[PDB]
This record gives sequence, structure tokens and C-alpha cells, in this order.
Amino acid sequence: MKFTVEREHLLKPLQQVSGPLGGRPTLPILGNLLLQVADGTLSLTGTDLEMEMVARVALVQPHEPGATTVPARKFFDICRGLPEGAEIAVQLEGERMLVRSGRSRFSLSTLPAADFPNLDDWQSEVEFTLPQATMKRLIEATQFSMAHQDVRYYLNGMLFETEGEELRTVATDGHRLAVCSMPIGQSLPSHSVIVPRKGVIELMRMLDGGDNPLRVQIGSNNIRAHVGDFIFTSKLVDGRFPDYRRVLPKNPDKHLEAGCDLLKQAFARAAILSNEKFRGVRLYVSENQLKITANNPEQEEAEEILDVTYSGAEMEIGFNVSYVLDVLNALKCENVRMMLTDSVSSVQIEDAASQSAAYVVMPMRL
Amino acid sequence: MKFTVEREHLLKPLQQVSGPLGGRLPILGNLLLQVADGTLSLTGTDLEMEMVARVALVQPHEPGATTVPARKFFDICRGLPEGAEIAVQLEGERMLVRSGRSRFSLSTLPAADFPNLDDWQSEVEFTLPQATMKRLIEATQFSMAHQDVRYYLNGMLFETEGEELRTVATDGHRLAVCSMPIGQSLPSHSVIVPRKGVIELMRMLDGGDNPLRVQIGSNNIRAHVGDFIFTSKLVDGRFPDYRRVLPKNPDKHLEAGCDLLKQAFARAAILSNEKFRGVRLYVSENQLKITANNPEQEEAEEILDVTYSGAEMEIGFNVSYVLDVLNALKCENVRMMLTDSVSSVQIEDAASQSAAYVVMPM
Ligand SMILES: O=C(O)CNC(=O)Cn1c2c(c3cc(Br)ccc31)CC[C@@H](C(=O)O)C2
Ligand SMILES: [Ca+2]
Ligand SMILES: [Cl-]
Repeated sequence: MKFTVEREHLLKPLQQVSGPLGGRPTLPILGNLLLQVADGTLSLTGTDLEMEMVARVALVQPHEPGATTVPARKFFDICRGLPEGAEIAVQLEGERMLVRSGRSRFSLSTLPAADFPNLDDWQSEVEFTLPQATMKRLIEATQFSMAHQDVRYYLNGMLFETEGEELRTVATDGHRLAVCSMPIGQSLPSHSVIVPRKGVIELMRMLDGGDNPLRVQIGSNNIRAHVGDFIFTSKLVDGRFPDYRRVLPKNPDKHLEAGCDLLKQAFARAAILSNEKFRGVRLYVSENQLKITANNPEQEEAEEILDVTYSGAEMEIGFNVSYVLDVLNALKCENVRMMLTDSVSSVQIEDAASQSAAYVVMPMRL
Repeated sequence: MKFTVEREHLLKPLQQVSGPLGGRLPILGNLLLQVADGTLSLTGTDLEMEMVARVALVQPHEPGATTVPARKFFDICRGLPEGAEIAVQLEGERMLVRSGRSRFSLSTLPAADFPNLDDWQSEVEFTLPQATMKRLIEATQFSMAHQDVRYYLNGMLFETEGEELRTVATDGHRLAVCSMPIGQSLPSHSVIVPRKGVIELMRMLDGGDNPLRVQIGSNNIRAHVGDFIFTSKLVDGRFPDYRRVLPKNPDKHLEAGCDLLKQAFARAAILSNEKFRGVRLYVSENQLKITANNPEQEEAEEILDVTYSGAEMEIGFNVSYVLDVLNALKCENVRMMLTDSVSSVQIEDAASQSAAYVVMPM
């Protein structure tokens, strides 16, 4: 095995294929990357047995076929640590891989490519293509609401839902919910899967904001994403996801609109004197005005008054201010819409200018 | 107690005094506020050191003192919009804070409960530019010990000699010294400033033209810059003599680009022992070679061009120490000054003798 390649053509691929690798593997070879020279192409693969990322690099300098595995962290650090515009010559010499460039030489330990574990083979039964940016928006809009290591394992992940011509993402930790729907211009079957949170992050981070389209394949227990030179594959979470349609407030008739930043800064100051554990704040809403109050066990008190667009009936309601701020921070828009009903119902939050993303927070009594 | 001040004027003072404060005596988690003689005084302390900020009151105000949670009060002010005006007043056991239509009511502890550092006398005084103090601390800070049982090493020596103010920091494995002339005839004297004080001292240098005034007593140091007064206790014990650590006659002079050299050591370090982190250097005429290897039999090798005349030698180092030096230097070229394979090495900016770094071999 032999190749010579520019440092810069190796770094992005190394970032991508390093993502999956867990910090304390059950096998020695799981700390390594698989390297293959074949048909004019170097492929790198990293895995953790749950998910896998393969990157491809075209080889325009002379090369010799073969495969081996090297420690991922070290080989990445060497390449990244080498100077800008460097040529990186790699060759397999016995049970060592030789890396050199200019007058820097490294000898890396190998494990055999034959021991590198592959993911279970599977069949695609739902496929579609879409702009990278559409996938990026779907995930960014909802990712923060995924559970982290809940015992309800199916919440530690994101629901991907196909219906008609749109793709929808949903996330919830059992307390707050985020949903986002985008049309993708392909007739799709009605289908639903749960991607594990680590898989969702790899996917998100494999999208480089560029013009390459993203192709998605979904099987019974697996999902795969292909964009340009990168192919990501992950297991699905085998569980049942809650129905998001049930939590959405029915016919909220009291819509409040305000500048996202102004509402955010007001909640952010009020939060300073909220309960540190339960983070409850009170909204008093009246004609074109909102008053926000907070207090903590030490009886310190905050109050914020802003001008808003609001014409409905006067009402009160409490919320977890961290959840509201998470929503306002994910939105990053000019104007926000808060769709209110009463003191005992939940609230749905959106960009004033767009219904594509919706967020649901529970009422707090105080 | 009442005052009304613009956010811009309150923010940096708050930031400075509040920065290092924790609960502990919960009142150590509070700032002392005093309105007196047209001035708002904001004071913070952990009993070892103290930061006092004065700010002029150009609007109507009323005298009096209280104590509020430092973090919450800073966060509130910081969270207010740019150009905002902040009206503060005492009412009951609470401190009211009003800006626009944002209102806040904070808890208080009595100003009488707020502790003072003991009185002391100045024995040594001088002034210097901020930029000089910044440079003196920056050059050496990373070589202080952190939590060594030799308490005298967890901190920085400040020495006056002739016209020079000098800083020294060592942890027993490596050492940094930096001397700067400050245009004054100084008495021969030294004190040890605790690392926490070093950091606050550093952080009080805004980067403006206000000079610094320093006062040293037998158990205290103080620095005035602009409207801030930092006061800290000193550390007991006999600090080592940097001249004993410096090599006596490092005849062998090596010269290389600092970034190039730093890059090589860093790459080589990848394949060094994870615990020891040793690298070998082989010096020969106009050439430096760096090698590293680990238990797994993995090997790194780097070869650079340098300006070296003198005998060939081999010497081992912990790479992180060499990297800390090379990153502290921030220069074009570095001089490596050597004696032999079992003796300390000295490292300087090739273009300045103003700072020197010493590292032991492995
Ligand atoms: O601190 C160590 O790990 C042991 N170092 C020495 O035995 C020699 N030594 C010391 C110091 C030192 C500093 C350097 Br660069 C090299 C060897 C050194 C500074 C602190 C000194 C003290 O104990 O007061 C000792
Ligand atoms: Ca340069
Ligand atoms: Cl010096």
C-alpha cells in the first residue's frame, strides 16, 4: 500500500471518519482507521460498531494498492501538525505504516485490515435526495430538544418522518418539544424512524454547507447518508416515538409577537433571579404589553416590561425560562410568535415569519 | 444610599472586582458598595487579596454602604442594553436596581460585616508602564507551580535591582525570568506574590496609557492603575536564586525559527511516551534532529536547519516544557544555549536577552 497526497486533501476526510470513534473501544482496532488504496482511490473508514463514516480521496499521484489500519488520533494529529501545503507520502512497511513529508518521518503501529469490523448488510426501502441546507436546517432547528441519556432510550435521538413531499424532524426530552418540516420535492411514503443522538450529530457535522446534494437511504434498522465524497451509515433506535401532534396546543387564539432579541434579553435578565433548579418565570400579558417576573427562594425579584404586538384577552402563565431561551436561541430570527391559550395550557413558539419550525413548552403554576 | 450611573462606566469596574469572588462567610460572595465624597467604591476580597474600584458620581447621589451578590449584580448590569442608565438604591434588606423598565431587587448583607485586610506600611515604591508589567508577568507566569507543597513556588518573585524590575517563576522542573528597565534607581528587594494575585494583577491591566504605581510592604503588595487599587498578601519562604538555576557558561549557541522549532517538537511529541513525554535532540553543525518514541515501538523523527557551530551533543527533554517556552516567546528566532547532556538548557529570544528560560534535561 502506497500513496502520496496533499495534506489539505486529507484533513476534512480525517475529521469526518474520526467522528464515530468512541473513547474506550471494546476492540483494539476500533481506535484505528481503515485505509484502502484501490482503483485510484484512498478510502478511510472509522466506526464504533453502531455507526460508520467512509471518506473517499482521489489519487492523482502514483500509488500502489493495499489496506491496513492505523491509530486514528495519532495519524490525524501528524497530518494536521504537518505544515500547510505539505505532501504526505504513506507506505506500509511490515507491521508499520510509514508517514513522511519533507524531513519529518513517522512510524505508526498497525492492525490488519482483515480484522476491521463491518456493519450488518441491509436493504434500502426508502430513498430520497435533498439540498444539504434543508437537512442542516431540520437538524439545527430541533437537535437541542433531544434527550441526553434518558432511560426512555427512544428519546435519546431524533425522529425523522417522511410524509407526502416533506421531511420532518421531531425531538423531545419528555418536557419540551421541537419540530421542523421542509418540503423536498419528491413524493415519499409515510415513514418514521429514530436516529440515535450520536448519529444525528455525525450527520449534521458531515454537511459542509456546500452544493453537493445529500442522498438518504433508510432500511428497517439502518439509515445512510451520502454527500459528495462522504458516506455515513448508522443503526436506527428500535423503539416507539411519541406523537408530536398530541402535544401541540389546539386552536391557541392569543398570539403575541415581539422582537426575538428584545424578548430574549428580557428573559435572560429575569432568569438571573429565577429558581436555579426549576427556573420558573411568570408572564403577564395585556394590550401590546408583556411583563415578565421571576423570584428565587431567597426572595430576590426581577421584573421586565416590554412593548409587544398583542390584542387578545389579558392572561397569566408560567414557564421554564431555560426552555424558552433555548427556543429563542435556536430561532435567531427578527420576530417571534408566541401562541397562547390560557394559564393551564402549553405554549407554541415559532418564527413570526415562518411556520416551518414549532416549539412547545409546558405551563408552570408560578 | 442612592446612585445613578451609565452602564459603560459601571461595567468594567464590576467585571474587575467581581471576577474572582465566591461564597465561602457568604459575604465574600458579595461586593461592598460605598457612596461617599462624590464616589462609588466597589470592593471585593477573598481575605488574601482585595480589588477596589472607584467611579465618579456625576449625577445626584446619597451616601451609604451595603453589600450585594457580586455575580448576580454583574450579570444584571452586563445583561442590560448598551448605553443604558442604572439607578440603584437601598430599601430595607434589599438593593433596588432600575434601568428603563427592567427592575431588580437583590439581597444584601451589612457593610459592617464586610471584612478589611489589616493595615500596613509601604517600604518600597515605584511606577512603570502597564505594558511593562504586562510583559513581565506574561514572560514568566506559566512557570509558576500550581499546588506544590513548596508554597513559595506557587506564585511569582518580584525583584527590584538597580533600575530593573524582574519576575521569576519556577516549579522545580523549569524556570522563567524576565527583567525590564524602568528608569528609576531601585533598592535591592524581593517579594513572592501568590499566583492568584499575579492573575488579578495581570487582569487589571486594561491596555491604556495610565501608568502603574506599586507599593510593597513587608507582608503586602499593592498596585494602583487608573481608578483601581489591587492589594494582596505575600508568600513566606526562601525563593530560589535564578542565577543558580541559570547555567554558568552555556558556551553552545543554537539558532532557529521559533514557529518552525515549535512545530517540530509538537509533531515529535505525538509519538513520545504519554506519561514522560520525552524527546531526544541531536545537535550537530547547522542541524538539529528531534526524535520521539513510545512503548509501542512507534517512532518520530524531525530534521531542521539551524545556525549551530560547536561540539555535537544529545539531550533529552519533556516536550511540553520546551513548547511552553516557545509559545511564551512569541518571536522570530530563538537561541538555545547548552552546556552538556546532563545540564540545564537556557532559551531566549535571539533578538532579546530580556527574558530567559531554563529547562532541565530528562
Ligand atoms: O523540584 C523538583 O522537582 C526538584 N528540583 C531540584 O531538585 C532542583 N531544582 C529546584 C529548582 C529548580 C529549577 C530548575 Br529549572 C531546575 C532544577 C531545580 C527550583 C526550586 C528549588 C527548590 O526546591 O526551592 C529546587
Ligand atoms: Ca513570523
Ligand atoms: Cl534577565
